[PDB]
Amino acid sequence: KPDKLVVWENADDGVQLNNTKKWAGEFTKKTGIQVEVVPVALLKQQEKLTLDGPAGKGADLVTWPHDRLGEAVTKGLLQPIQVDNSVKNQFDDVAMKALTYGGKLYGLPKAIESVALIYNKKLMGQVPATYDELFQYAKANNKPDEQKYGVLFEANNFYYTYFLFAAKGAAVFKEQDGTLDPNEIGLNSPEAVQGMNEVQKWFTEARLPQSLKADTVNGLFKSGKVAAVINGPWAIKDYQAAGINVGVAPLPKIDGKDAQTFIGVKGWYLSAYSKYPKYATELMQFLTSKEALASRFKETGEIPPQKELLNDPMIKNNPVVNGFAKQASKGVPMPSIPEMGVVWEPINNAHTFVAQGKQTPEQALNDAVKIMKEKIQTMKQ
Ligand SMILES: OC[C@H]1O[C@@H]2O[C@H]3[C@H](O)[C@@H](O)[C@@H](O[C@H]4[C@H](O)[C@@H](O)[C@@H](O[C@H]5[C@H](O)[C@@H](O)[C@@H](O[C@H]6[C@H](O)[C@@H](O)[C@@H](O[C@H]7[C@H](O)[C@@H](O)[C@@H](O[C@H]1[C@H](O)[C@H]2O)O[C@@H]7CO)O[C@@H]6CO)O[C@@H]5CO)O[C@@H]4CO)O[C@@H]3CO
Repeated sequence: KPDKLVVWENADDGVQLNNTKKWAGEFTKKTGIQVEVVPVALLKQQEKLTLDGPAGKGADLVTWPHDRLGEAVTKGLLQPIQVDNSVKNQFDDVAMKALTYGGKLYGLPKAIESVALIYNKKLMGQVPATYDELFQYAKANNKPDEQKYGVLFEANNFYYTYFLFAAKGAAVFKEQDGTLDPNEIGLNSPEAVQGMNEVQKWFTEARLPQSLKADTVNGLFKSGKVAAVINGPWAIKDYQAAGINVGVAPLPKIDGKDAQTFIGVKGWYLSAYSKYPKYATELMQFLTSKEALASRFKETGEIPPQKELLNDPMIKNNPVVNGFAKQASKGVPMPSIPEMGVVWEPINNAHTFVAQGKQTPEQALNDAVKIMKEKIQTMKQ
Protein backbone atom coordinates (compact mmCIF):
# COMPACT_ATOMS: atom_id res chain seq x y z
CA LYS A 1 0.00 0.00 0.00
CA PRO A 2 1.41 3.40 -1.08
CA ASP A 3 1.57 6.05 1.64
CA LYS A 4 -1.57 8.14 2.09
CA LEU A 5 -2.31 10.94 4.54
CA VAL A 6 -5.72 12.39 5.41
CA VAL A 7 -6.22 16.08 6.24
CA TRP A 8 -9.35 17.80 7.59
CA GLU A 9 -9.75 21.43 6.51
CA ASN A 10 -12.64 23.83 7.21
CA ALA A 11 -15.67 23.13 5.00
CA ASP A 12 -15.96 26.65 3.57
CA ASP A 13 -16.58 25.32 0.00
CA GLY A 14 -14.16 28.09 -0.93
CA VAL A 15 -10.83 29.78 -0.30
CA GLN A 16 -9.59 27.93 2.81
CA LEU A 17 -10.35 24.46 1.42
CA ASN A 18 -8.88 25.32 -1.99
CA ASN A 19 -5.64 26.72 -0.56
CA THR A 20 -4.99 23.62 1.58
CA LYS A 21 -5.81 21.40 -1.43
CA LYS A 22 -3.22 23.34 -3.46
CA TRP A 23 -0.38 22.98 -0.96
CA ALA A 24 -1.17 19.35 -0.13
CA GLY A 25 -0.98 18.74 -3.90
CA GLU A 26 2.50 20.28 -3.87
CA PHE A 27 3.54 18.02 -0.96
CA THR A 28 2.39 14.94 -2.91
CA LYS A 29 4.22 16.26 -6.00
CA LYS A 30 7.41 16.51 -3.93
CA THR A 31 7.24 13.43 -1.69
CA GLY A 32 5.04 10.91 -3.52
CA ILE A 33 2.79 10.63 -0.46
CA GLN A 34 -0.84 10.99 -1.52
CA VAL A 35 -2.77 13.52 0.56
CA GLU A 36 -6.55 13.72 0.70
CA VAL A 37 -7.95 17.04 1.90
CA VAL A 38 -11.43 16.42 3.29
CA PRO A 39 -13.74 19.34 4.09
CA VAL A 40 -14.98 19.11 7.68
CA ALA A 41 -16.50 22.16 9.40
CA LEU A 42 -13.85 23.62 11.73
CA LEU A 43 -16.08 23.61 14.83
CA LYS A 44 -17.12 20.01 14.15
CA GLN A 45 -13.61 18.57 13.75
CA GLN A 46 -12.88 17.88 17.44
CA GLU A 47 -16.17 16.05 17.99
CA LYS A 48 -15.64 14.09 14.76
CA LEU A 49 -12.14 13.02 15.86
CA THR A 50 -13.62 12.02 19.25
CA LEU A 51 -15.55 9.33 17.35
CA ASP A 52 -13.48 8.59 14.21
CA GLY A 53 -10.12 8.73 16.05
CA PRO A 54 -10.56 5.61 18.23
CA ALA A 55 -12.50 4.07 15.30
CA GLY A 56 -9.34 4.28 13.17
CA LYS A 57 -11.11 6.47 10.60
CA GLY A 58 -9.76 9.86 11.74
CA ALA A 59 -7.54 12.25 9.79
CA ASP A 60 -3.80 12.52 10.40
CA LEU A 61 -3.92 16.33 10.51
CA VAL A 62 -6.81 18.29 11.98
CA THR A 63 -7.48 21.96 12.80
CA TRP A 64 -9.58 24.06 15.19
CA PRO A 65 -9.21 27.23 17.35
CA HIS A 66 -6.70 26.85 20.19
CA ASP A 67 -9.23 27.33 23.02
CA ARG A 68 -10.13 23.63 23.10
CA LEU A 69 -6.50 22.44 22.91
CA GLY A 70 -6.20 21.56 26.62
CA GLU A 71 -9.50 19.69 26.42
CA ALA A 72 -8.28 17.81 23.33
CA VAL A 73 -4.95 16.90 24.98
CA THR A 74 -6.70 15.73 28.19
CA LYS A 75 -9.11 13.60 26.10
CA GLY A 76 -6.14 12.00 24.29
CA LEU A 77 -7.04 13.35 20.84
CA LEU A 78 -3.68 14.90 19.96
CA GLN A 79 0.03 14.12 20.31
CA PRO A 80 2.90 16.64 20.57
CA ILE A 81 4.73 17.44 17.33
CA GLN A 82 8.45 16.94 16.67
CA VAL A 83 10.02 19.83 14.79
CA ASP A 84 13.43 21.52 14.74
CA ASN A 85 14.08 24.73 16.69
CA SER A 86 14.49 26.48 13.33
CA VAL A 87 10.91 25.56 12.37
CA LYS A 88 9.55 26.83 15.72
CA ASN A 89 11.58 30.07 15.52
CA GLN A 90 9.72 31.10 12.34
CA PHE A 91 6.38 31.63 14.10
CA ASP A 92 5.11 34.37 16.42
CA ASP A 93 5.52 33.88 20.20
CA VAL A 94 1.84 34.41 21.10
CA ALA A 95 0.72 31.89 18.47
CA MET A 96 3.23 29.22 19.52
CA LYS A 97 2.35 29.32 23.22
CA ALA A 98 -1.38 29.22 22.30
CA LEU A 99 -0.63 25.86 20.62
CA THR A 100 1.46 24.79 23.61
CA TYR A 101 -0.05 22.84 26.51
CA GLY A 102 1.67 21.27 29.54
CA GLY A 103 5.05 22.38 28.17
CA LYS A 104 4.44 20.53 24.89
CA LEU A 105 3.88 21.95 21.40
CA TYR A 106 0.80 20.52 19.67
CA GLY A 107 0.76 22.34 16.34
CA LEU A 108 2.04 24.92 13.90
CA PRO A 109 -0.10 28.04 13.41
CA LYS A 110 -1.99 28.94 10.22
CA ALA A 111 -3.94 32.00 11.33
CA ILE A 112 -4.14 34.51 14.17
CA GLU A 113 -7.50 36.25 14.58
CA SER A 114 -9.57 38.85 16.39
CA VAL A 115 -12.98 40.27 15.56
CA ALA A 116 -13.02 43.98 14.69
CA LEU A 117 -15.44 46.51 13.23
CA ILE A 118 -15.91 45.63 9.57
CA TYR A 119 -17.87 48.35 7.81
CA ASN A 120 -19.37 49.11 4.41
CA LYS A 121 -17.53 52.26 3.25
CA LYS A 122 -20.50 53.23 1.05
CA LEU A 123 -22.83 53.19 4.09
CA MET A 124 -20.43 54.34 6.81
CA GLY A 125 -18.00 57.14 5.94
CA GLN A 126 -16.53 57.44 9.43
CA VAL A 127 -16.65 54.94 12.30
CA PRO A 128 -18.34 55.93 15.57
CA ALA A 129 -15.78 57.26 18.06
CA THR A 130 -17.21 55.35 21.04
CA TYR A 131 -19.32 52.27 21.82
CA ASP A 132 -22.09 54.61 23.01
CA GLU A 133 -22.12 56.24 19.55
CA LEU A 134 -22.03 52.75 17.98
CA PHE A 135 -25.04 51.61 20.05
CA GLN A 136 -27.00 54.79 19.22
CA TYR A 137 -26.14 54.25 15.54
CA ALA A 138 -27.64 50.74 15.80
CA LYS A 139 -30.69 51.98 17.74
CA ALA A 140 -31.43 54.56 15.02
CA ASN A 141 -30.67 52.43 11.95
CA ASN A 142 -31.60 48.84 12.89
CA LYS A 143 -34.94 48.39 11.14
CA PRO A 144 -35.67 44.62 10.79
CA ASP A 145 -39.11 45.31 9.26
CA GLU A 146 -37.43 46.82 6.17
CA GLN A 147 -34.28 44.63 5.99
CA LYS A 148 -31.93 47.42 7.08
CA TYR A 149 -29.31 47.54 9.84
CA GLY A 150 -26.81 50.01 11.25
CA VAL A 151 -24.94 47.44 13.35
CA LEU A 152 -25.32 43.65 13.28
CA PHE A 153 -23.36 40.86 15.01
CA GLU A 154 -23.78 37.52 16.81
CA ALA A 155 -24.83 39.08 20.13
CA ASN A 156 -26.08 35.65 21.21
CA ASN A 157 -22.50 34.31 21.00
CA PHE A 158 -20.04 34.86 23.88
CA TYR A 159 -17.06 34.73 21.50
CA TYR A 160 -18.35 37.98 20.00
CA THR A 161 -19.80 39.60 23.13
CA TYR A 162 -16.65 39.03 25.21
CA PHE A 163 -15.55 42.68 24.86
CA LEU A 164 -18.74 43.79 26.63
CA PHE A 165 -17.84 41.55 29.59
CA ALA A 166 -14.15 42.57 29.60
CA ALA A 167 -15.12 46.26 29.62
CA LYS A 168 -16.81 45.73 33.00
CA GLY A 169 -13.82 43.82 34.41
CA ALA A 170 -15.20 40.31 33.91
CA ALA A 171 -12.95 37.33 33.15
CA VAL A 172 -13.61 33.78 31.94
CA PHE A 173 -11.21 32.46 34.60
CA LYS A 174 -9.89 34.31 37.67
CA GLU A 175 -6.25 35.35 38.18
CA GLN A 176 -5.24 32.49 40.52
CA ASP A 177 -1.45 32.65 39.96
CA GLY A 178 -1.89 32.79 36.17
CA THR A 179 -4.27 29.86 35.37
CA LEU A 180 -3.59 27.04 37.93
CA ASP A 181 -7.13 26.38 39.23
CA PRO A 182 -9.97 24.54 37.36
CA ASN A 183 -12.44 26.16 39.78
CA GLU A 184 -11.89 29.86 39.06
CA ILE A 185 -14.77 30.58 36.65
CA GLY A 186 -15.70 34.27 36.82
CA LEU A 187 -18.66 34.25 34.41
CA ASN A 188 -21.30 34.96 37.09
CA SER A 189 -19.44 37.76 38.87
CA PRO A 190 -21.25 41.11 39.38
CA GLU A 191 -19.11 42.55 36.56
CA ALA A 192 -20.08 39.66 34.25
CA VAL A 193 -23.75 40.46 34.94
CA GLN A 194 -22.98 44.08 33.93
CA GLY A 195 -21.63 42.70 30.64
CA MET A 196 -24.68 40.51 30.04
CA ASN A 197 -26.93 43.52 30.70
CA GLU A 198 -25.18 45.21 27.76
CA VAL A 199 -25.97 42.15 25.62
CA GLN A 200 -29.65 42.33 26.64
CA LYS A 201 -29.88 45.93 25.37
CA TRP A 202 -28.93 44.86 21.82
CA PHE A 203 -32.09 42.74 21.64
CA THR A 204 -34.45 45.03 23.58
CA GLU A 205 -33.28 48.40 22.21
CA ALA A 206 -31.29 47.65 19.04
CA ARG A 207 -33.86 45.01 17.92
CA LEU A 208 -31.34 42.37 16.81
CA PRO A 209 -32.95 39.15 15.49
CA GLN A 210 -33.41 36.18 17.82
CA SER A 211 -31.33 33.02 17.19
CA LEU A 212 -28.72 34.79 15.06
CA LYS A 213 -26.05 32.79 13.25
CA ALA A 214 -23.02 33.50 11.05
CA ASP A 215 -25.02 33.00 7.81
CA THR A 216 -27.58 35.65 8.81
CA VAL A 217 -24.96 38.28 9.74
CA ASN A 218 -22.78 37.58 6.69
CA GLY A 219 -25.68 37.30 4.21
CA LEU A 220 -27.15 40.64 5.26
CA PHE A 221 -23.80 42.46 5.18
CA LYS A 222 -23.05 40.93 1.76
CA SER A 223 -26.42 42.13 0.43
CA GLY A 224 -25.43 45.73 1.29
CA LYS A 225 -28.10 46.04 3.99
CA VAL A 226 -25.79 46.43 7.00
CA ALA A 227 -23.48 49.40 7.64
CA ALA A 228 -21.20 47.62 10.13
CA VAL A 229 -20.57 44.21 11.68
CA ILE A 230 -18.38 42.85 14.47
CA ASN A 231 -16.61 39.97 12.71
CA GLY A 232 -13.22 38.38 12.00
CA PRO A 233 -10.66 38.12 9.16
CA TRP A 234 -12.35 34.95 7.84
CA ALA A 235 -15.20 36.96 6.27
CA ILE A 236 -13.12 39.47 4.26
CA LYS A 237 -12.76 37.60 0.94
CA ASP A 238 -16.49 36.75 0.97
CA TYR A 239 -17.47 40.39 1.59
CA GLN A 240 -15.09 41.64 -1.12
CA ALA A 241 -16.44 39.10 -3.64
CA ALA A 242 -19.92 40.42 -2.82
CA GLY A 243 -18.79 43.86 -4.05
CA ILE A 244 -18.50 45.57 -0.66
CA ASN A 245 -15.88 48.29 -0.29
CA VAL A 246 -14.72 47.01 3.10
CA GLY A 247 -13.21 49.05 5.91
CA VAL A 248 -11.76 47.49 9.06
CA ALA A 249 -11.35 49.40 12.32
CA PRO A 250 -10.73 48.40 15.94
CA LEU A 251 -13.94 48.32 17.98
CA PRO A 252 -14.80 51.86 19.17
CA LYS A 253 -13.55 52.48 22.73
CA ILE A 254 -15.92 51.14 25.39
CA ASP A 255 -16.19 53.00 28.72
CA GLY A 256 -13.30 55.18 27.48
CA LYS A 257 -10.85 52.29 27.05
CA ASP A 258 -9.69 49.91 24.30
CA ALA A 259 -12.06 47.02 23.63
CA GLN A 260 -10.65 43.68 24.74
CA THR A 261 -11.56 40.97 22.26
CA PHE A 262 -10.55 37.32 22.23
CA ILE A 263 -7.51 36.34 20.19
CA GLY A 264 -7.82 33.05 18.33
CA VAL A 265 -5.03 30.93 16.92
CA LYS A 266 -5.84 28.21 14.41
CA GLY A 267 -3.11 25.63 13.92
CA TRP A 268 -2.63 22.21 12.37
CA TYR A 269 -2.64 19.45 14.99
CA LEU A 270 -1.47 15.84 14.86
CA SER A 271 -4.02 13.18 15.82
CA ALA A 272 -2.92 10.81 18.60
CA TYR A 273 -4.41 8.05 16.41
CA SER A 274 -2.26 8.79 13.35
CA LYS A 275 -0.56 5.71 11.91
CA TYR A 276 1.99 8.00 10.22
CA PRO A 277 3.08 10.74 12.70
CA LYS A 278 6.47 11.23 10.98
CA TYR A 279 4.96 11.85 7.52
CA ALA A 280 2.03 13.92 8.85
CA THR A 281 4.38 16.22 10.80
CA GLU A 282 6.41 16.70 7.59
CA LEU A 283 3.19 17.65 5.80
CA MET A 284 2.34 20.07 8.63
CA GLN A 285 5.74 21.75 8.20
CA PHE A 286 5.20 21.93 4.43
CA LEU A 287 1.73 23.46 4.87
CA THR A 288 3.09 26.17 7.22
CA SER A 289 6.26 27.29 5.41
CA LYS A 290 6.76 30.99 4.66
CA GLU A 291 5.85 30.32 1.01
CA ALA A 292 2.77 28.26 1.94
CA LEU A 293 1.39 30.79 4.43
CA ALA A 294 2.09 33.80 2.19
CA SER A 295 -0.07 32.08 -0.43
CA ARG A 296 -2.65 31.18 2.22
CA PHE A 297 -3.01 34.83 3.20
CA LYS A 298 -3.34 35.93 -0.45
CA GLU A 299 -6.19 33.47 -1.04
CA THR A 300 -7.97 33.16 2.33
CA GLY A 301 -7.31 36.63 3.76
CA GLU A 302 -6.37 34.97 7.05
CA ILE A 303 -3.38 36.50 8.85
CA PRO A 304 -0.50 34.02 9.27
CA PRO A 305 1.33 34.32 12.63
CA GLN A 306 4.64 33.74 10.87
CA LYS A 307 7.30 36.18 12.05
CA GLU A 308 8.61 37.33 8.62
CA LEU A 309 5.10 37.38 7.09
CA LEU A 310 3.64 39.56 9.88
CA ASN A 311 6.24 42.19 8.96
CA ASP A 312 5.80 41.75 5.20
CA PRO A 313 4.50 45.19 4.07
CA MET A 314 2.26 43.33 1.59
CA ILE A 315 0.41 41.94 4.62
CA LYS A 316 1.25 44.31 7.50
CA ASN A 317 0.25 47.54 5.73
CA ASN A 318 -2.80 46.06 3.99
CA PRO A 319 -5.63 48.41 5.14
CA VAL A 320 -7.89 45.41 5.82
CA VAL A 321 -5.23 43.57 7.87
CA ASN A 322 -4.08 46.68 9.78
CA GLY A 323 -7.49 47.07 11.48
CA PHE A 324 -7.47 43.47 12.72
CA ALA A 325 -3.87 43.73 13.97
CA LYS A 326 -4.80 46.88 15.92
CA GLN A 327 -7.74 45.21 17.67
CA ALA A 328 -5.75 42.01 18.31
CA SER A 329 -2.99 44.08 19.98
CA LYS A 330 -5.51 45.10 22.67
CA GLY A 331 -7.00 41.60 22.98
CA VAL A 332 -6.30 38.47 25.01
CA PRO A 333 -5.82 34.89 23.80
CA MET A 334 -8.78 32.65 24.60
CA PRO A 335 -8.12 30.38 27.58
CA SER A 336 -6.89 26.96 26.48
CA ILE A 337 -7.06 25.08 29.78
CA PRO A 338 -9.18 21.85 29.73
CA GLU A 339 -12.16 23.51 31.52
CA MET A 340 -12.67 25.80 28.52
CA GLY A 341 -14.34 22.70 27.03
CA VAL A 342 -17.21 23.19 29.48
CA VAL A 343 -17.63 26.96 29.02
CA TRP A 344 -19.09 27.53 25.54
CA GLU A 345 -22.42 25.65 25.54
CA PRO A 346 -23.74 26.97 28.91
CA ILE A 347 -22.57 30.55 28.30
CA ASN A 348 -24.06 30.65 24.79
CA ASN A 349 -27.25 29.08 26.17
CA ALA A 350 -27.28 31.92 28.73
CA HIS A 351 -27.09 34.48 25.91
CA THR A 352 -30.07 32.75 24.21
CA PHE A 353 -32.21 32.87 27.39
CA VAL A 354 -31.56 36.61 27.86
CA ALA A 355 -32.04 37.42 24.16
CA GLN A 356 -35.45 35.70 24.15
CA GLY A 357 -36.49 37.56 27.32
CA LYS A 358 -36.87 34.27 29.19
CA GLN A 359 -34.21 34.69 31.90
CA THR A 360 -32.44 37.74 33.36
CA PRO A 361 -28.69 38.34 32.96
CA GLU A 362 -28.15 37.35 36.61
CA GLN A 363 -30.24 34.18 36.52
CA ALA A 364 -28.85 33.04 33.16
CA LEU A 365 -25.23 33.52 34.26
CA ASN A 366 -25.78 31.89 37.67
CA ASP A 367 -27.37 28.83 36.05
CA ALA A 368 -24.61 28.65 33.43
CA VAL A 369 -21.71 28.66 35.91
CA LYS A 370 -23.39 26.01 38.12
CA ILE A 371 -23.64 23.78 35.02
CA MET A 372 -19.99 24.50 34.16
CA LYS A 373 -18.76 23.58 37.66
CA GLU A 374 -20.82 20.36 37.75
CA LYS A 375 -19.49 19.26 34.34
CA ILE A 376 -15.87 19.91 35.42
CA GLN A 377 -16.51 17.29 38.14
CA THR A 378 -17.12 14.77 35.32
CA MET A 379 -13.98 15.61 33.30
CA LYS A 380 -10.33 14.45 32.94
CA GLN A 381 -8.67 11.04 33.52
O1 LIG B 1 -21.10 29.32 10.44
C1 LIG B 1 -20.60 29.35 11.77
C2 LIG B 1 -20.24 27.98 12.24
O2 LIG B 1 -21.43 27.15 12.10
C3 LIG B 1 -21.24 25.77 12.54
O3 LIG B 1 -20.89 25.79 13.90
C4 LIG B 1 -21.67 25.28 15.01
C5 LIG B 1 -21.04 23.98 15.48
O4 LIG B 1 -21.06 23.01 14.45
C6 LIG B 1 -21.83 23.45 16.66
O5 LIG B 1 -21.23 22.22 17.11
C7 LIG B 1 -21.80 24.53 17.77
O6 LIG B 1 -20.43 24.78 18.07
C8 LIG B 1 -19.78 24.62 19.32
C9 LIG B 1 -18.31 24.35 18.93
O7 LIG B 1 -18.30 23.10 18.22
C10 LIG B 1 -17.37 24.37 20.14
O8 LIG B 1 -16.01 24.15 19.73
C11 LIG B 1 -17.48 25.76 20.80
O9 LIG B 1 -17.07 26.75 19.89
C12 LIG B 1 -16.40 27.93 20.31
C13 LIG B 1 -15.02 27.87 19.60
O10 LIG B 1 -14.31 26.71 20.07
C14 LIG B 1 -14.22 29.14 19.93
O11 LIG B 1 -12.94 29.12 19.29
C15 LIG B 1 -15.01 30.33 19.41
O12 LIG B 1 -15.11 30.21 18.05
C16 LIG B 1 -14.90 31.15 17.04
C17 LIG B 1 -13.72 30.72 16.19
O13 LIG B 1 -12.54 30.63 17.01
C18 LIG B 1 -13.50 31.75 15.09
O14 LIG B 1 -12.41 31.35 14.27
C19 LIG B 1 -14.79 31.87 14.23
O15 LIG B 1 -15.07 30.64 13.59
C20 LIG B 1 -15.39 30.47 12.17
C21 LIG B 1 -15.20 28.96 12.00
O16 LIG B 1 -13.81 28.67 12.18
C22 LIG B 1 -15.72 28.44 10.66
O17 LIG B 1 -15.54 27.03 10.57
C23 LIG B 1 -17.22 28.79 10.58
O18 LIG B 1 -17.88 28.16 11.64
C24 LIG B 1 -19.04 27.34 11.46
C25 LIG B 1 -18.79 25.94 12.00
O19 LIG B 1 -17.70 25.36 11.30
C26 LIG B 1 -20.06 25.12 11.77
O20 LIG B 1 -19.89 23.79 12.25
O21 LIG B 1 -17.35 30.21 10.68
C27 LIG B 1 -16.89 30.85 11.92
C28 LIG B 1 -17.15 32.33 11.73
O22 LIG B 1 -18.54 32.56 11.51
O23 LIG B 1 -15.91 32.25 15.09
C29 LIG B 1 -16.18 31.26 16.18
C30 LIG B 1 -17.37 31.71 17.00
O24 LIG B 1 -18.58 31.79 16.25
O25 LIG B 1 -16.33 30.35 20.04
C31 LIG B 1 -17.18 29.18 19.85
C32 LIG B 1 -18.47 29.41 20.60
O26 LIG B 1 -19.36 30.18 19.79
O27 LIG B 1 -18.87 25.98 21.18
C33 LIG B 1 -19.88 25.95 20.12
C34 LIG B 1 -21.20 26.21 20.82
O28 LIG B 1 -21.40 25.33 21.93
O29 LIG B 1 -22.42 25.79 17.27
C35 LIG B 1 -21.67 26.34 16.13
C36 LIG B 1 -22.36 27.62 15.68
O30 LIG B 1 -22.22 28.67 16.65
